[PDB]
Amino acid sequence: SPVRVGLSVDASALGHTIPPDYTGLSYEQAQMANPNYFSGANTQLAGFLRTLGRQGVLRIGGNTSEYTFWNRHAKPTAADEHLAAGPDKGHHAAAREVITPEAVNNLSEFLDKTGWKLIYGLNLGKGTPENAADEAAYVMETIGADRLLAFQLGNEPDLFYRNGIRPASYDFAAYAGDWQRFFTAIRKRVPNAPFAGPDTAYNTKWLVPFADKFKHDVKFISSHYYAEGPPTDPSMTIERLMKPNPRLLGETAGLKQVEADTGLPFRLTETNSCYQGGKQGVSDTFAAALWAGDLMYQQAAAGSTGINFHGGGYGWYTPVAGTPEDGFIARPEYYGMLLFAQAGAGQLLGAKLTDNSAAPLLTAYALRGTDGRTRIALFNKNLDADVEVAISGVASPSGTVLRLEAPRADDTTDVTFGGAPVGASGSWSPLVQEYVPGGQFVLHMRKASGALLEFA
Ligand SMILES: O=C(O)[C@H]1CNC[C@@H](O)[C@@H]1O
Repeated sequence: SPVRVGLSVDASALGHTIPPDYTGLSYEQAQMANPNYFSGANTQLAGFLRTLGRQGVLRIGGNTSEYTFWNRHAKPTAADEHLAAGPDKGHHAAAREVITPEAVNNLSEFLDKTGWKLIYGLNLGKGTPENAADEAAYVMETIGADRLLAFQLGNEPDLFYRNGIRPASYDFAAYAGDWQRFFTAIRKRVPNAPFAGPDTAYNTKWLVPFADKFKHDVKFISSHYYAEGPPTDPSMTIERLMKPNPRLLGETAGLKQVEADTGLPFRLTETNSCYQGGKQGVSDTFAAALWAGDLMYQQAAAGSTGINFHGGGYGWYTPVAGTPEDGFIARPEYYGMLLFAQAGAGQLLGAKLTDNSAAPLLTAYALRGTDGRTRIALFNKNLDADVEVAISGVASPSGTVLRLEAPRADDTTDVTFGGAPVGASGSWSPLVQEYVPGGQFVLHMRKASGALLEFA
């Protein structure tokens, strides 16, 4: 009983070109206490990253970046060698952790195995400028300028107070003075050090003035986004997660204006569904795959340079869960990122939906792939409506579909893409071949499902 909608692809309606390093992940800086985690020996986690993209960015930072201390003198402890640092829950101070040379050496090997680039947090909330300069120098020495994309000087400095790291009076002017002291110290040790900031959610009292003041000193603007609003908000449900988020649209417009004003591109350096490490029954469900895959394309269409989904440990919202000792597994959100991975890079095209007011949470994105083939990514985020999509504007002898599926929107497991789960070490191949019947094509999609179409 599907809602019958039209999708019109326009090869002449050119959007943004998706860069090859758009995808990415974000982790807590505390995880650097364990030299076995980001290590060339961690072949399982490296494989999960390679399946998400041949290029991509690993961001290390988060709330734990204010509680983590580089020590050039130190060696990892026995406890460090088993630490699994999941997303910080933001209720109280994180434990103090130490980063060692060995952990940085191992990170460099992990980046070589994955092919990903690095955004590395430095400790401006509690550390010293001179120790930041020393840490930056060792990271540059060992990771190298080609793989290091940016240092960041503090995570979410607008929330230092709420987290008890600065007094209530801390404001942009105070942070700018700290940023400049750190920047100057680091550039004495590392004259080519690249920076990004301010590593927080778009706002008018921090991110806009940061860009104006530091536009010649950073390579790009770094923003955060959680779909969950303030603690007072109508609480996050799956139903709400599938709906447009007007705050996201406004903050994105704000970042585009900053780019117009300053020349600085923007990257979403930390995002996930719900804050405080996620919400059980929302963040760890198949709805999060639909949400994440759709977000990747929404932000790419808006001109973002990339994204980094926060995670680690066994956090509710982590894309990849696990440890070196116990192994790693793809959680539901991973599968939305995997659909984006399989689509590949290229230039976005016009893809207009009609007759869709009874299926309003269906989204669609059309792509001219770098290999010249047209792809369409569809997210049927309607929880109660199947759709039948009449596709016009594509001329091809053959279309195939890979489906992103689970039996219920709130499933924590049972998620497949292309008729297969992801296996060990990120192993994935499609197991189900489905042609799209065809001028025009007609695609059915179940309620709460996704699809990737590829045309020959
Ligand atoms: O609250 C969250 O879930 C995240 C918010 N941004 C900072 C992260 O350390 C934290 O884990």
